[PDB]
Amino acid sequence: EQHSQLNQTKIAYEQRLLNDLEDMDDPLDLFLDYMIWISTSYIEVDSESGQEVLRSTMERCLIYIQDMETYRNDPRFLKIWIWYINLFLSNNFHESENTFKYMFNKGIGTKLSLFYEEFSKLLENAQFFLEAKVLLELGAENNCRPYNRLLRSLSNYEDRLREMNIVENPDSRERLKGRLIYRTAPFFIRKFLTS
Repeated sequence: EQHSQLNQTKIAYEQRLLNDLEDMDDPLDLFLDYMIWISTSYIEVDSESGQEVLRSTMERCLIYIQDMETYRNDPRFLKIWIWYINLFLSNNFHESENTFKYMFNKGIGTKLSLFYEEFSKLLENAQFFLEAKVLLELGAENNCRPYNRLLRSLSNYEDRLREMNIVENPDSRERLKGRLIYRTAPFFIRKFLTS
């Protein structure tokens, strides 16, 4: 009874993606509605199908919306990228970093504090300690919003740096610059396009 209703809802959303997206003012909203439904209702009943459908839907969303310049600094869009990285790329630093680099190259999220906070966190966890600091400072120099929160994120990070006895001896900036040079789209994007 529940499973059947859930399956009809899945097909209803899939049809809407085919029929309705093209004419929408806010096509991102339809993807968001569907992803929220999958991650709550659908995955609670069928975790293995739900995982696959969530991953595919998120990839479709990113691919469909990515070349629409109007969405470049939409915080809702940014969050989908970061959810994707966290859910699906967490065991893969290179693909995670490549995703952030691809976004950076396309100007996705580059005016939003969250982008720099999350990208810095990735580098921090990977022990690129001073590159992670420079990335936060880069966000501030690009006038990213919310600005004050970014400044507090940087302050808290400097506190973590002191707890590990870390200071410079500008190579960290040049090291970050080297890390930021765009090379290739992440594999999940390339695989989607070729499939």
